[PDB]
Amino acid sequence: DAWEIPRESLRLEVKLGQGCFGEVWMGTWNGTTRVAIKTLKPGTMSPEAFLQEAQVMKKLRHEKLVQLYAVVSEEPIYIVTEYMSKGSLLDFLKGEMGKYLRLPQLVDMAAQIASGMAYVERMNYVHRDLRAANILVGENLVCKVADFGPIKWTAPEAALYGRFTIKSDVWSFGILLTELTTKGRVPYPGMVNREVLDQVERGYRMPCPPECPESLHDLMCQCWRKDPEERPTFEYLQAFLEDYFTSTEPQYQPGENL
Ligand SMILES: CC(C)c1nc(-c2ccc(NC(=O)Nc3cccc(C(F)(F)F)c3)c3ccccc23)c2c(N)nccn12
Repeated sequence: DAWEIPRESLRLEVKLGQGCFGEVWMGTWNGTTRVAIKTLKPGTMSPEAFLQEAQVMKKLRHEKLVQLYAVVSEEPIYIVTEYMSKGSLLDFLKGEMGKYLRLPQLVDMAAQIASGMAYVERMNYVHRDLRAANILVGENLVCKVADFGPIKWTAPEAALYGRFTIKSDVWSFGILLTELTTKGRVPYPGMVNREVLDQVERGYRMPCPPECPESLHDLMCQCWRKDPEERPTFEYLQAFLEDYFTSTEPQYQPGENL
């Protein structure tokens, strides 16, 4: 396969953390290319199983999806992608950058993510695990969708009946909008998993975050409609967020946190 590279073309320089399946390093590819490198422990997945899973990353190509560069598909398995210099969106929001982010930046990040998901939508794929921990951030506030597949992010028909669709991703996107506007707080604060699913079935929805405009919370509520077919498309969500400060909140004024 043409995605295969030799093991000696990689250098793992800085350990970054724990990715969804293995550990992740910042490194160099072919001595010239800055890359992110993920290592899978030999016990985790067969080479046959891995090639089926990696097929998605080989299929999909979009500026807002983290881009696969190369693989070493024999154990021990290595996965090589573009390097996202700011790490996960969740860490980004919680960390030192959080306090400088205001609504225009956060809405712009949301628009990029929706753009990535609109591509996933047009390709008839489903993410199944959309949330800030699975979004990566680069230079210039670039955001990209990563780690294709957490009850608090999961639509009730998906959690209850296994109905994972692009519409359940739309629900998750609405929850991701609250992470953005709270600078990364856990959704449903003070509620454990068990309360959440029951509360949501009886119609409970998170309220408007402090300093978040009502019109953006209305968009969240559209994402959290009980009937999945009544939720907006990502194409709609992308356009709404890109146009937000002209068409929807032309009179926005900066606040203390948003
Ligand atoms: C530790 C954090 C903050 C982080 N994770 C990734 C990161 C996300 C998603 C991937 N994609 C991935 O693991 N894809 C797949 C596809 C099919 C099968 C498998 C697996 F199951 F074999 F692992 C993984 C990565 C891959 C390879 C290397 C990295 C990453 C990155 C990054 N790219 N740049 C900066 C920081 N990063």
